Order: sequence, then C-alpha cells, then structure tokens
Amino acid sequence: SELLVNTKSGKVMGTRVPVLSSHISAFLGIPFAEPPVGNMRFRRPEPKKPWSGVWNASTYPNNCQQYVDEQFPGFSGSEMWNPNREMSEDCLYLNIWVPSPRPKSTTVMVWIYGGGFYSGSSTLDVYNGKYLAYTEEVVLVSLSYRVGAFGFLALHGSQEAPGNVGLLDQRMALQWVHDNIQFFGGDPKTVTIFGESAGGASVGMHILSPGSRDLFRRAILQSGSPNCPWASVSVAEGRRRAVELGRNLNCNLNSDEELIHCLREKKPQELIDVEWNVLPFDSIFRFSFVPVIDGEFFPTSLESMLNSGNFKKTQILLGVNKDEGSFFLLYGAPGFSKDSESKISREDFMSGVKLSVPHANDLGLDAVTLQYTDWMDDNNGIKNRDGLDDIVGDHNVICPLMHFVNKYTKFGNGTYLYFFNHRASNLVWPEWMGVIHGYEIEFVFGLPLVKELNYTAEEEALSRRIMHYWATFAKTGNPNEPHSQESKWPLFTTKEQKFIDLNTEPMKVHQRLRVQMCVFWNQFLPKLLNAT
Amino acid sequence: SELLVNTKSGKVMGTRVPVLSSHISAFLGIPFAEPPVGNMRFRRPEPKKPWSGVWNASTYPNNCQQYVDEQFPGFSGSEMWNPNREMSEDCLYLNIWVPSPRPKSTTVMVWIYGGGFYSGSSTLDVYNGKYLAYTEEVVLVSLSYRVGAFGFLALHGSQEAPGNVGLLDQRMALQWVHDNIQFFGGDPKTVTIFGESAGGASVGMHILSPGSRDLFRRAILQSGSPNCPWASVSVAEGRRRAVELGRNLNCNLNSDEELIHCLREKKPQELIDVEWNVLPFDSIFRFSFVPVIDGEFFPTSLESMLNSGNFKKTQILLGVNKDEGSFFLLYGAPGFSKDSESKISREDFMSGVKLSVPHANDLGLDAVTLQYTDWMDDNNGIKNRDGLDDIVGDHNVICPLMHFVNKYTKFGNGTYLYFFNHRASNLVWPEWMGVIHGYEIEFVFGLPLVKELNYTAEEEALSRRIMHYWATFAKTGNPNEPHSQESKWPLFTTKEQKFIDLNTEPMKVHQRLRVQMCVFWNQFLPKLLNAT
Ligand SMILES: *[C@@H]1O[C@H](CO)[C@@H](O[C@@H]2O[C@H](CO)[C@@H](O)[C@H](O)[C@H]2NC(C)=O)[C@H](O)[C@H]1NC(C)=O
Ligand SMILES: *[C@@H]1O[C@H](CO)[C@@H](O)[C@H](O)[C@H]1NC(C)=O
Ligand SMILES: *[C@@H]1O[C@H](CO)[C@@H](O)[C@H](O)[C@H]1NC(C)=O
Ligand SMILES: *[C@@H]1O[C@H](CO)[C@@H](O)[C@H](O)[C@H]1NC(C)=O
Ligand SMILES: *[C@@H]1O[C@H](CO)[C@@H](O)[C@H](O)[C@H]1NC(C)=O
Ligand SMILES: [Cl-]
Ligand SMILES: [Cl-]
Repeated sequence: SELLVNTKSGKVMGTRVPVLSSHISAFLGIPFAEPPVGNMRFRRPEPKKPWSGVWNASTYPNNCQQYVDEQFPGFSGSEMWNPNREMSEDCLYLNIWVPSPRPKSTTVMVWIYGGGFYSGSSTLDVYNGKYLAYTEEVVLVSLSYRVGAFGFLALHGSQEAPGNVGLLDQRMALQWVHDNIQFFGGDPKTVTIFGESAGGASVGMHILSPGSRDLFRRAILQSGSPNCPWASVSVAEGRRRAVELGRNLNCNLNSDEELIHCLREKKPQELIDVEWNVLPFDSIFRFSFVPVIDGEFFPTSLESMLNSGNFKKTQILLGVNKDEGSFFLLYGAPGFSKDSESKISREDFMSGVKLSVPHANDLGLDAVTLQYTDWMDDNNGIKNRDGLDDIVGDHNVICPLMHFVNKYTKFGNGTYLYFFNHRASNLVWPEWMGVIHGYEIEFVFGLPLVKELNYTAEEEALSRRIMHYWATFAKTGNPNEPHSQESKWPLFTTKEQKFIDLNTEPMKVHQRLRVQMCVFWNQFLPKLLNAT
Repeated sequence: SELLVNTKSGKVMGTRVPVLSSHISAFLGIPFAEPPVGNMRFRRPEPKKPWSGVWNASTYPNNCQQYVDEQFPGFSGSEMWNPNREMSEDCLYLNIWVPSPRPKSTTVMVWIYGGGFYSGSSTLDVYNGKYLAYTEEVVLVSLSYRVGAFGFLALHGSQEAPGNVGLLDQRMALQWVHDNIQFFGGDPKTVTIFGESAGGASVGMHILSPGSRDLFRRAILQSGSPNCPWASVSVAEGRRRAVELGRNLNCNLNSDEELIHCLREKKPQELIDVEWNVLPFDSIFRFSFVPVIDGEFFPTSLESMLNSGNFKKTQILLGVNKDEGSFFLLYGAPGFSKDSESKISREDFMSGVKLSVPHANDLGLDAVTLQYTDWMDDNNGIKNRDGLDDIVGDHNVICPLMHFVNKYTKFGNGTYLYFFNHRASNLVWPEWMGVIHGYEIEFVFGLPLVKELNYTAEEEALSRRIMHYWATFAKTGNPNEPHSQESKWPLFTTKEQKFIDLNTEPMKVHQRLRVQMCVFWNQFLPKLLNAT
C-alpha cells in the first residue's frame, strides 16, 4: 500500500490528498519525540519509543503551547499565523508530503516555521507542503518544536532547564528524517532545511552547531539569520529572564531546583500570560525566550564562529523582503494603526527609534535618527513612517542577514541572495505595510497556483519560478536549471556581491544589498555603542 | 581741489585714477595707526599722531609681514594672493576710492581682507575698489591689519602681547572711518563692513565684540564666520603656541617678559620661517596665530554669545562658494596635484579625513568617513576627491556659517543668504577644484567689467548684479531694488531658511542650505566627540 510505511520507529498510515487535480500522500502528525510533558517540561527532548501496530497519520497534530495573537479578532491577516489546531505541550510531531507514485530516492526539503521563537505552527494553511511536493517532485517535511518558555527557558548549569531545547527538538526531527526518510522515498543525503524568520535563524543555527551539521545537506534562510539581535541572548540574560518569569508567578526563587519545580507545576497558559513581562527594555522585535549562547549547542559566540569558519560549509540560498519592519511597528510603535495610512509625526518617529534600538544610549539613538532622517523634509509623515519601517527591517533582519552572507561566503561552497519585493495583490493588510515580513512564504509554498485564492496569473508564474528555484537549489545546490534559456541567478561572491530581485518583472541583478545602511548597522553603530 | 581732503588727522592728497572710460579719486596708503614697530611689536595699535602738511596718498602702502606662497612660482592663480608691495611691519594704512564728483553723504563699504589671519593684502589687483565705487556710487575703503604672530601672538595676562591686536587694528581703521569718512563724502552712519574668509570671520567678530559694534551699520560675510573652527583658539592654546614659537627661535622661556623680549629682537622673517611649526596637529585649514577667546574682545565663548543674542543686531548679507575645500586639499592632502585630475584612492581619502578633522578620535573619523562615502562605489576616484572637497568646505566654511546664520537670524533685523556656484570661465586653476574659495571676490569687485581680463558677457552681467546687490544692501539693508521688475532675493527666516544661487542662470530660490551635512557637523559630530 502506498499510504503504509514501515519506519524504524514503527509503521505509519497516511492519507491520499487532492492537490491541483491530482493527488499525493500525506503522513501527518508522526511523533519524533516523547511528549515533553510533566517533569520533562523544559528538558532536552527524548527520542520517541517505537510503537507496535500502525500509527494513524491521516490528521495534523496538536500545535505547541504559545501566545495567541488576538490583536485583530477575525482578521485573516493575523489569524492565518495563529494555531489552527488545539494547543498542547504534546506537540513534537512532523508532517510529510510524498509524491504519488512513491519515489525511490528524491530530494527532501524540511521546513522550520518562524514565529519569533514564541509562536508558530507546522499546520498552517500557508505551510501546506502538497503544492511544493507535487509540483517539484520533492518529499516535503515540516517539523515542529517547542516555543516560548517551553522551548527556551534557560538556566545554564541546570540539567532540567539548560536552554535551547526547542533547537534540540528541531535537531531530533532532522535526526528522524535522516534515519527514516528513505522509507518515504526521500534521499537522506539530499535534505534541505529551510525556514522563515525564527525558522531562518534556526536554519543558520544548525549550520553553526557542530551537533546539527551532519544532519542535512544544504540550507535556505528566509528573512532571518542566526546572528539576528532578537534571536539569541547571553546565558546571564536567559537566567535573568527565567528568574523574572518565576517572580511573575510567585515562585520560590532560592534555587534553580525550587524555581524549575515551581514553573513545572503551572498550567501552560499561566506561563504564557506573564511571558512578555521579562523583557529588559521597552522594545519591539524582541522576544522573551530565545536561543542561548551556551557553549554547548553554540561552542563560542556566534561572531567568533562566523569569523573562524566554525560552521558547516555547503551551499546556501537566502534573502529578505522589502518591508521587514512594518508588522512590528503596526503592533507596538506609537502612531501606527491597521486602518490608517500611519503617517508618523516627528515625535512618533523619535519614540519609534527608541523602541527599535532598545540597547542604545542617546548618542546611539541620534546616530540612527540622523541616518534615516531627510532633513530637507523632516516633517514628511510618509518619510517618517517609511524611515521607521526601514530602521526596524534593516536592524533586525536585513543587515544581520547581510553580515551572515558576507561572513559565510568566505568559507562556503556557494551563495544565492534574493530581494523579494512583490506585494501580493490580495493582501488584506494595509498598503503602508508594503512587502510584509512573511509574505514570500505563500509564494514559496505555491498558494498562488490555487485559483480559489485569487492571485494573478503573474503571481502564479512568480510562485512557480520561486518553487522551482528553491527545489532545484535543494536538488543540486544551484537554483538555476543547467542548460536552460532562462535568465540566470548569479552566485553571490565576496567580491561582486550580486543578488536578484524576486518579483513579477523580468529578473534584475544588483550588487551590495542595502550596503549604505548595513555599514551603519554592522560596522559603525556597534563601534559607537562599544566606545560610549 | 577734489584730490585734497582735510581730515582730523591732517590733510591728504589723492590721485585721479582711470576706471572704465571715466575717473574717480583714490586716496591710497592713509595711515590710521602709529607703525607697530620695535617695542610696539605684538602691542595694541596706537592712533596715528596727526601730521602737519599734506600726506601724499597717491600710492599703495607696504603690506604687512607675512608668509608668502611659493608653492607654484610664476603661477598667477596663487601669486595674485601674495603681497604685491614691499612687506613691512609698518603696514597700518587704508585706501579710499571716492566717486567723482566728490559726494556729500554716500554709502560707505569697508573691505576686510582674508588670508587665514596669516596673510593678506589690501593692495591686491582683485581688491581694487575703483570698479565698485564708480559703478555703484559708494565710497569704498580697504583697511589693513597685522597678520601672523605680528597680529595674533597671544599671551593672555600680558599687556605686551595680549592677543587679538590684528582685530584691534581693524577696529582702529573702522574708528578712523567713523571719525573721518564724512570729509571724503561718505556717510559714517551708513558704513558696511564686508570681508572674505578670515575677513568674513573678522566681520562677524566685530558684530560680536561690544568694543566694535557701534563703529558700523551693517555687515557682509563671504565664506567665513566668526565661529569657524580655524578662526579662534582658547587662551591656553594661544599661550602654548606662543611658547612653541619661542622654543623654535631658541628663546628664553622663563617668563612672558623674557619670551616677548626675545621675539621682539627677531627679524620679521625669522618669525615667519617657524610659524607653521606650532600647530598642535597634522592638519589642513588650520592657521597658527589667530584670534583668541580672551574675555575682553570676546566677553564670553562665541557660542554662549550667539545663544544669548549678545551681539550687534542689524542686517547681514552672507554666503558661501560651492567648493570651499579644494584649495586646502591641493596644498596639503595626499593625492591632490595642480596638473592632474586628482582622483583620490580609498587610502588617500582616509588620510584626507584625518587632515581635515584633526581634533577627531577614531570613532569621529569613522563618522565622517561614513557620512561622505558612497558604499555602492567606494573606489570611485572622483567621488573620493569630491567627498573630501565637501568634507573640508562643509566643516570649515559652510556649516559653521550656517550655524551662525541660524543663531543670528533669531535676534537680527534681516538676513540674506547666497550660494555662489559659478566657475569663472578664465580660471587658471584646474577643473577639479570647481568653484574655488575666494573666486567670488573678483565678481564682488567688478573685475569682469574689464574687457582685457577676458570674462564672458554673462560674467560681466553676473558681476554687475552682485555689485548692485552688495551696494543696495549696504545702502538700505536690502539687496533688492524697491519697485523693480527683477527676481527678488528673499529674506532668510528662521522658519523658511531661504537662499539664492548666485550664478549666470536665472535666479533660483532654495531652502535649508546643506542641511543634511550641517546637522552632522553642527549637532551630531560635536556630541559624538564630547561623549567619547
Ligand atoms: C527691523 O526692525 C524694524 C524696527 O526697528 C521692524 O519694523 C517694525 O515692525 C513692527 C512689526 O511689524 C512694527 O510694529 C513697527 O512699526 C516697525 N518699525 C518700523 C520703524 O518700521 C522690522 O520688522 C525689522 N525687520 C526685520 C526683517 O526683522
Ligand atoms: C484515522 O483518523 C481519522 C480521523 O480521526 C479516521 O477517519 C480514520 O478512520 C482513522 N483510522 C484509520 C485510517 O485507520
Ligand atoms: C476570491 O474572489 C471571490 C469572487 O470574486 C470572493 O468572493 C472571495 O472573497 C475571494 N476569496 C478569497 C479571498 O479567499
Ligand atoms: C607723491 O608720490 C608720487 C610717487 O612717488 C610722486 O610722483 C608725486 O609727485 C608725489 N608728490 C605729490 C603728488 O605731491
Ligand atoms: C586675454 O585674451 C588675450 C587674447 O586672446 C590673451 O592673449 C591673454 O592672455 C588674455 N589676457 C589675460 C588672461 O589677462
Ligand atoms: Cl487543492
Ligand atoms: Cl580700468
């Protein structure tokens, strides 16, 4: 039977699913770990114990316990990112989409969801792997991992809550793919890990961590990189936030054991209710429980690792969206609203800068303000709004990714860089938000090929081109079809620094993505803040 | 007799001089002070003792002792700025050009020469007052003042070398105009002081100093302002440089008296030979002996004076040239030559920045570099050359002048701002130097009306327009002809900040002259250097 697969962990039964007039197999909600529940809360995951009988893999699994966005109830723009399944601490599952007929040894793509390490779901409509698996003849896996304090509470020195366990969940899922994907007709020697935002940071974290490098072949990073300022904290900061969480829940704070024990008695939602209280600053684009630079998962600082070449050397494909910062300003910056054009006053700009660069002294804040203010026109509400948008996306996504691409490319074996600047014609978010953080995903997953979703012809065409770039990259380490009349996506080189735009127009090659702004963020501002 | 005038100091006999097919009277080399020689070297000037008989004022006076530019022997571009008369410490004289027939009570314009306080001459071909006096029916005076250590050696506390005596020379000449110009047919209640560079700084210094305010009505500043970073030093720095001069000349350094006595024994040229050795840094656009913030001539710091409105409140007309910095890079920056296009390498740019901002720590230098580097094209030799040109002119001339205009306009009674961006068609300096520091002077003095000098028709027209702007400003406090069909030079206001271009095209009004760069130089960089 096509829907029956015998893995090393036991047999699984899938389901035949329709996709664009054909069908493929789906194996949804396969367990890869023991449920991280009870005394296991905050612990390293354990391998799932093999089961007798047949695992029903016909339906999506629970989503991990997480903060739920209620900022716009019934709005599809925000709700499409929320858990669409029951939340449970029992959430360590993966989903596999397999072409029909079952292949023998096909390219494998493993999706890691974003969500700022505090949210995310593998089961989202926009993460449905059927279009990609079917169109490009890949075995498509989506994994899952603990988020929030559940995945990232970090008390370094303690073995009950060491930190990073969400990353270890991801690694356990990659391990299980490596070990079992062959039975689903995937080639475990040609696995691409790909992810957006926290999932992109995650991808680069597996590239860095010695314990993960051997479990995949190549990597794709969308709108995130391991060195993002929001993606990790020191072991002291992680400890400080863990204790603060404890303080919020009236815990005994005398010892790690007393603290962890107390936090283990609480219901998931009690943790979630106070999670945002532990942030050290008034900030946007900062999340409470994130990866911790521990000396185990990451042996030394991310920067010394990137500088020394202490990471997996392979091919990478990565890039960013035009307007990375708009979501975060909509949600926390004064003067931004969903149903207005959000023209930003001088005062609100100033407040925005403070929220955007929370670790900055006044001199630092003045440097940012000057760098992004048109002083011929400093009261232009559109310029202030767009300047803030750029500040947030440059600082949090684009310039760290550009620092990563530049460090990586010196030691790696091939880099492809994109700039995604097409705004979906059917976006429900306002125009001021532009090409929004996360709105390339639907194109990567092939949603524009579904007529009932109302994209344009040109959007379907763009989607098919991106799916084919991603899948050919995963197959060969090169997004370009060898021997093909199509415009070619050039390698990114240390010297020439080329990238392409990804949009509905004919391909254009550019050099030095946002170089002016990224010299500021990666070289000048850090030196300023260190010296003052 | 038209050429005979009885002043309060004695009678003077002038000479009839040809000018553009007509004639006017010139009274050249009238003494306004006792010769500052011998034991008077470095001292406050003394009023000239009245003379019996008739002073022969038919010929130009000696020029003050000064460094002489030999950087390009026989080149007219540089030699036209050098003393064209014998140098002597006996150099405190003024020149008056008087329309014919002698007027009764006409507008007076008094020219103060620039030259970085270390050089300058009232007798230069380009400072010839006949064209302006004749064309615009003004009485035109050029004064003179001690330069170099002779005018500016400063040992605060000492009465033999207090500092600022060059400024006091200027003031004594303004005093003598105030007292005697009526006999030449000038109105001492309508005297405009005007000057370029050090002469412009000088003009603004008289606007600030309580001891000078009452001696003139209004003021014009060309390419210089009192707050320029090169135009004054602290009393400690002046003292330090005075002692260093003494060290260079093997002087007894035990006391001010011993030092001053030693310096008074030396020949002028001995002082001049070591003058450049006292600068604290490797620098361009820094001069050794300059005005000193003494608490007498300037009662408090220039900045508190500008902020409190502690200055003469009247009308001012002022502005700058497009390429203020090129002269100083030609002469001291590595990679610049007179007979090449001076395309500047990355390394030479970096060296240039260091020479240009000598008081800067490394962070400071990085801030400047970033602000003026196109990082898409950082090896563009033209961009590096022009960037350096802008750095030097912005830091030394334009942004300090813009800080002055903005502070002044809050308390003053009317401001007119220009941006002179026409390159003379007959310039002998290379093209890369653009609209050079000091090359609006020939237009202000009306040299383009002299056919034998080979300007264009349009240049003569521009010159006539500028002469008429300057003279109408001096006459009325407004460069515009009331009731006239000509395009109008708008007032500069705190709010709108308007200025005009001065060139051969039809007049264009702009706002916020070099605002982006001047926020950097006037607000951000000073705060950076103070905090680090
Ligand atoms: C320059 O100063 C004069 C006064 O010294 C100003 O003219 C006065 O303006 C106020 C308000 O418009 C009136 O009440 C007076 O009648 C005016 N006085 C005279 C003598 O006209 C003038 O506003 C100032 N100009 C600028 C540009 O500041
Ligand atoms: C698996 O689960 C689905 C939904 O709960 C159910 O319809 C199906 O019959 C189950 N068992 C199988 C396929 O053996
Ligand atoms: C697509 O278009 C239809 C028909 O015009 C519209 O009713 C519907 O809301 C759209 N469907 C979506 C956004 O899923
Ligand atoms: C004044 O000086 C000039 C030049 O030295 C001379 O020709 C003239 O005769 C002198 N005396 C006069 C005008 O009485
Ligand atoms: C002006 O033009 C003439 C004739 O063409 C030329 O010989 C002379 O050098 C120029 N005169 C100057 C620059 O004074
Ligand atoms: Cl479908
Ligand atoms: Cl003539």
